[PDB]
Amino acid sequence: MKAAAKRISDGVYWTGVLDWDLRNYHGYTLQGTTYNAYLVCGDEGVALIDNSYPGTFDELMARVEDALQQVGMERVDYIIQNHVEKDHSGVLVELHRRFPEAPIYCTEVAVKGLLKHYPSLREAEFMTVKTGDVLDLGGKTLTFLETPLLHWPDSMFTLLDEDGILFSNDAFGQHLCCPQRLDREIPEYILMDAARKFYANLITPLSKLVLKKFDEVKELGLLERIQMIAPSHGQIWTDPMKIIEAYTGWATGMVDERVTVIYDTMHGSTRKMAHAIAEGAMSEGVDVRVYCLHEDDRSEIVKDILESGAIALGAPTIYDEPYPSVGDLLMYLRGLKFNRTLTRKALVFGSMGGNGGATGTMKELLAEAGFDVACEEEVYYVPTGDELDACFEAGRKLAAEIR
Amino acid sequence: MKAAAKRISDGVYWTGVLDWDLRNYHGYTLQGTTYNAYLVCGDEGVALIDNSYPGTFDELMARVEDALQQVGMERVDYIIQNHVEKDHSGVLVELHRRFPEAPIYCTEVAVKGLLKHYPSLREAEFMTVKTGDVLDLGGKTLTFLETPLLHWPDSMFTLLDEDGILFSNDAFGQHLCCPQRLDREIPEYILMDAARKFYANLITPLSKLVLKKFDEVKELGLLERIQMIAPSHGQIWTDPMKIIEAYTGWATGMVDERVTVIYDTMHGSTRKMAHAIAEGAMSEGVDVRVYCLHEDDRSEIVKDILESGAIALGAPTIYDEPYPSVGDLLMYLRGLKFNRTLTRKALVFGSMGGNGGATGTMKELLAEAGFDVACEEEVYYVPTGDELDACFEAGRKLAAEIR
Ligand SMILES: Cc1cc2nc3c(=O)[nH]c(=O)nc-3n(C[C@H](O)[C@H](O)[C@H](O)COP(=O)(O)O)c2cc1C
Ligand SMILES: Cc1cc2nc3c(=O)[nH]c(=O)nc-3n(C[C@H](O)[C@H](O)[C@H](O)COP(=O)(O)O)c2cc1C
Ligand SMILES: [Cl-]
Ligand SMILES: [Cl-]
Ligand SMILES: [Cl-]
Ligand SMILES: [Fe+3]
Ligand SMILES: [Fe+3]
Ligand SMILES: [Fe+3]
Ligand SMILES: [Fe+3]
Ligand SMILES: [Fe+3]
Ligand SMILES: [Fe+3]
Repeated sequence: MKAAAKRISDGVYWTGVLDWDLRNYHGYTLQGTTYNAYLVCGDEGVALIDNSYPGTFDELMARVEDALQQVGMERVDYIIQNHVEKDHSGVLVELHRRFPEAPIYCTEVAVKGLLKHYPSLREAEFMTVKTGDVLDLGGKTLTFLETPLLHWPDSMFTLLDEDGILFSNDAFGQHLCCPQRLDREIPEYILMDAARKFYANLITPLSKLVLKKFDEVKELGLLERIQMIAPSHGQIWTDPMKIIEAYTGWATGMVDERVTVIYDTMHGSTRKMAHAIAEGAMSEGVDVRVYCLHEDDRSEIVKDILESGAIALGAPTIYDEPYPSVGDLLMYLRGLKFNRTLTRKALVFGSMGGNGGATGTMKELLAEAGFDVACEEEVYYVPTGDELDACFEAGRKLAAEIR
Repeated sequence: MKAAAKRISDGVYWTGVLDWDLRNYHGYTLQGTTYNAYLVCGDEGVALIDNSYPGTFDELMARVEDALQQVGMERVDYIIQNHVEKDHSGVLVELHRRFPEAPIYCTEVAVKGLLKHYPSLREAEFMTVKTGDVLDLGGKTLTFLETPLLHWPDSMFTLLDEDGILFSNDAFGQHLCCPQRLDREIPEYILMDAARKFYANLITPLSKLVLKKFDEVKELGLLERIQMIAPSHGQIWTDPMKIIEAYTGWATGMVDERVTVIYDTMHGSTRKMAHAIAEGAMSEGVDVRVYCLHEDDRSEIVKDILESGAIALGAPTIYDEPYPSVGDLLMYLRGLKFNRTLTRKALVFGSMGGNGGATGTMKELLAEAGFDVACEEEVYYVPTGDELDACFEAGRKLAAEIR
């Protein structure tokens, strides 16, 4: 197969897979992604860091072969698995068959997870690693750093300290599929919006552990030595402090003045309320976003929630419950635990035809999910002018609190 | 507009609207529907029972006009509103303009409902009716029967005594849009499946009240005189006992032997578990359906739950929660209160990568929604043959139970 590797540093090559076609997975929408794998070539040893999704072996191997031919070397001597997730371990079996002599370097928890995914690796050679362990490739050394982060219990960072490259698994990732391999070769808006979305959807509940990981990195004296961050998806950071600083802001609740308004409706009354609420919020000079659960994906909604000090959630009542689509977002938000960054304000609202129940339900669930539920607007059927004014004031007040 | 009314009985015409294009509304999918309005003409007066969605006046008016010509009458004398829902009252304002001298006949609760939707009607002449009130058309009497059923407070039935026709609002409706008007003119499978779907999604939580309403219809001695049921959507029942008996079955929890399996998945492990459970259930000779939340609507899923004594629900864990799509289904089920017809058995299942939590949550929420959660199959990553055998066995045991 003809597929080229990309030299990223001396004896270090990107040898990953471009997934142009993926649009939706893990609960998340995207316009394609990459599975970044890296070939590190020392004086005496060659290490491959991570691999790719099942069925992508030929492409990954073509790039590994090209890299090797570029440096004048021939085998992979070590296979490194910073995580067990199938889009980074999906061709491990094929890799093991191709390089039978290569030990697999990973954490002890990764061994379990890898063997449960791929039982035929019962026969393979593993080298479990712990924080501070080293693999010497001759003139280059890889140091391992466990990053269990509660819910990524197999994960680790690999540090190449002579190039100052951190291979960070999914941390600092973004779902982007570009011909350009580097952060600086694409528009900054695109780069940061994808990085933002990845944080909101994947790192939010881990925010405390991420901050703790940063302090440990700083304590081992590895941070003054980051020249580059090579994540498992998307662009390589040649400006690692840009993404570290953004992450620090996201983990600590640094937001601009923004209110995200989210609703569903059947007959339009909750929609009118949502517009009046957004109108009020706008009058206070804050940024406003409006999403409709009928149309909009949860992963885009939470990207904006990350950057918002306040939200408004509205749905009509359907047999004592909110419209069922809010059950999807509320469950997601209960997993994301935004209170770990900042306990954002929440206004709940909706139309109803008799006994209601949706707004108190949403209050219950928003509070459990770590929002500070500020108040409510509940309307019988179609709102009147006065009721719409009341909606405008609710949004104005909500915007005023987060200024 | 050219559009013909369909003669149904002597001096009784269907004058509704054909909505070919509707696909999704009220949380519900369909392949089109109708808004059935009915013109009833005595020797002296003419009543119009219900109307149609906003913007559909021309079609309704044209059919009304055609009907008045066929009977040789000049105007609608009485406007009957069985319910306020905009599907059925959306051209009331234009009807009031067309027939200024016509009172509006509805329940007292319906007056508030109609005023909140249509403030201009604050001028209109209202004639509130309660159970057992009569309207005489001259050789044709309409008898009114309130049908609040807790959550349809504005609703009523209108009975035409001499012909034995029950105008049953949304009760006994189906979302079908055919050129044929009567139940016996279309395939029985289609008719009953649509009726089933309509009951499952719109009536389930009202089941005990439905049975109380049936008792009252019998107690007023009106059920013996029912020759025909004319609902607000779909086909007219020339065989009214057919749908009455099916409703009684659906309300009392009458089911054939059936398990509905429902799941979502990211990497396919929960799917392997869902298929094993399906195979285990099939080994016991019971019917099985398998739905995937990524693809299938909540309204098709609950249709089959209605007909099932047991369900299985499965999903992977993401940050301590079930995959978010189950939050939508679970919240819907919470509205529907299936335990009001029958407490069905449930099996929760799922694959996880660490601490899990999805099966715990799903067990909790299903119990809230009134299912008897009898078994829990949780697997770490990809299931072994033995773990797949245990899912098969759990499927088998669930099936055995409901025999
Ligand atoms: C399927 C169905 C069930 C409903 N159930 C309830 C209910 O249990 N309680 C209630 O107060 N309103 C109920 N409603 C009435 C709606 O909440 C009401 O029409 C509301 O004004 C809709 O707001 P929207 O314009 O944003 O869709 C129900 C409506 C439908 C279609
Ligand atoms: C975004 C993400 C978050 C996850 N969080 C958890 C978690 O919190 N706890 C856990 O046990 N597994 C977690 N998992 C791992 C999956 O639950 C595990 O891979 C499982 O086997 C998926 O099953 P499936 O093949 O049906 O998709 C997570 C996976 C992803 C992609
Ligand atoms: Cl999805
Ligand atoms: Cl070789
Ligand atoms: Cl929907
Ligand atoms: Fe994956
Ligand atoms: Fe990844
Ligand atoms: Fe209720
Ligand atoms: Fe409606
Ligand atoms: Fe209706
Ligand atoms: Fe957790």
